Amino acid sequence: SGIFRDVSLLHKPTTQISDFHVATRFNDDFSRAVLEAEVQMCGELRDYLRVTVSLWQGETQVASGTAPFGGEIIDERGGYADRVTLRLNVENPKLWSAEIPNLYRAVVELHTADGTLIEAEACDVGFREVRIENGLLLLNGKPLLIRGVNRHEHHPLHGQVMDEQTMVQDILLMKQNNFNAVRCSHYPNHPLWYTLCDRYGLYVVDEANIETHGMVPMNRLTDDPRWLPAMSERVTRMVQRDRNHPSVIIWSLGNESGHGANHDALYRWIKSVDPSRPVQYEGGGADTTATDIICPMYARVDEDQPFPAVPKWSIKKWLSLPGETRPLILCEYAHAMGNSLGGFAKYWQAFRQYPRLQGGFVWDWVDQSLIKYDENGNPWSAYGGDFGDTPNDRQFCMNGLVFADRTPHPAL
Amino acid sequence: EANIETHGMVPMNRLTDDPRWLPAMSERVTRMVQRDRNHPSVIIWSLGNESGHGANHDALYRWIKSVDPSRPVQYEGGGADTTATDIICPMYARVDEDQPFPAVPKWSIKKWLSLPGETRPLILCEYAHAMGNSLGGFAKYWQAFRQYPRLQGGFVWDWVDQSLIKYDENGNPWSAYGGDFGDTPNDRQFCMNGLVFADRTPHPAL
Ligand code: NA
Ligand code: NA
Ligand code: NA
Ligand code: NA
Repeated sequence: SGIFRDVSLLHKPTTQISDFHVATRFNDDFSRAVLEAEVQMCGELRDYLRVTVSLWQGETQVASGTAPFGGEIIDERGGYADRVTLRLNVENPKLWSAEIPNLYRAVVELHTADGTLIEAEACDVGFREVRIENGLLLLNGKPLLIRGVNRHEHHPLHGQVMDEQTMVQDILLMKQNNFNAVRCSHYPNHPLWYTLCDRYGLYVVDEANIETHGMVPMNRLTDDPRWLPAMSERVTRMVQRDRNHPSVIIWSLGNESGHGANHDALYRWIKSVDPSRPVQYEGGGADTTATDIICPMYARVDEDQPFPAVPKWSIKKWLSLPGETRPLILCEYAHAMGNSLGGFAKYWQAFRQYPRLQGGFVWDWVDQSLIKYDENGNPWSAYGGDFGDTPNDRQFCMNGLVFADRTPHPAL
Repeated sequence: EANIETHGMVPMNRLTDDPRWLPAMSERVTRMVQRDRNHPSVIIWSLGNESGHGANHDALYRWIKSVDPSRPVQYEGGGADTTATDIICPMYARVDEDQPFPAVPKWSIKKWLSLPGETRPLILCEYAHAMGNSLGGFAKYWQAFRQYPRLQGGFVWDWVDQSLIKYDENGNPWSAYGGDFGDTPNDRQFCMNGLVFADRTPHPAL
């Protein structure tokens, strides 16, 4: 517990930019793109107010647009007077991907008709299209093979305080070991993480901070309408914060909370607000109506695990169950506890053989061990129960491919 | 099965893609359906064997579906998963190993079930070629059949050896195969693929 992330003061003018969304559309062969910029303002509307959106590729301006406020007619009552939608045409855009993370810079200016700048905001823009077609997850028209890993925010000395240097070290190691994707383990991450993933080229699964593993029967809260407001806040605020990051390709509704009607509601909400990213969720059997991707946890390659209500089929069998057409991406597989990762080659043979097996995220990146000191002051790595902590789960906090100080294990 | 097989054509569908041969093929299909449609034991119609894939096959598939909608229609021709079959019916597709031939690949049956857009059941029209001392790996097929709901089994090739009886100078009979009658270019012992001998004595593989 504590104030474990940054604290800051922000000063804005009374007439201000309150929100802006960016969206990219493409033609069939990705030769033509249209940058969609919707800007919302707060304060008093004046006729002299204008909004300018300019797209910069490194140092040269490639597109720009200016408009007064006032959107298109929405319904019988009219349109949004405090919103403006800018459309920019880009010829032969450079596409963003983990292999080649081409980025543009978008600058949004709120200014007067005479040319006086009031306030500016900016974001990095990546041109990429994620969609599921005919049972395959496609990025820029090509089917992805996910070489992913689950990553907690953990530092052996500072606990759950994250800093830029540790994040950069993690990204470098992951890329050097042929990972191209990361799953934010069961909560939204530090804001700089998505910027770094944009710049260095990693695909990101962004997860809402919802996990009710300890309930019996695990959906007691997520099937209760009285808890719908809190869950909705946790989902909608994450989507509002992170929707402009090109590295975020998939939304996740949480982790290990069963399956409740609240999950279906929030899945539909995300699909309505942000249709440019697929939504996944593992809870309640990994193939429910609240997921676009079959995302089992620790499903085996060839052996079935028939649990009563939530069976873990083998992934090959899972693909061909009657009526099933979705792609399969394991959200957790190859538990890396200690001396582990036996049978990894079988998973990757399966991934390469089957088109609809599009990979998975290993559990997990880094051990969650903490540093203690002996009577001589020599540090040593501690796990559950070493602090006298109330009922604990001993060494199950260390499942990483690297040590807490980022030294590789042999399984890496 | 209708009495249509053009295995020896190059390409295999040279006749079945030709409208001039449509009347003959149509006779062979429609007369069989007219003769046998009342038998309860007949559960599936088949359009023939090893004739490629031609438009004539699509036409006759639709004709059968119109006249007798109470039985599914299958056909292995070119690919085993074309538009002229209700059932994926490959020939000698293996359990776990793919066989990537250029135009008509033989995927492993498990992989075949999950190819994008594929929803049909899979029943092998021929598998476990029982030539001589054979049927190794049969248990793998049956493990697969029991594990996967959409793998609904198959037909072994085949029941009885096609050997003929000849007699020596002493008059003692002996079993003969392909080239033993002086016949024009032959395929030797490939006529004997049965689980039982020609006189219906079981082989060990049975
Ligand atoms: Na694959
Ligand atoms: Na653990
Ligand atoms: Na079966
Ligand atoms: Na034969």
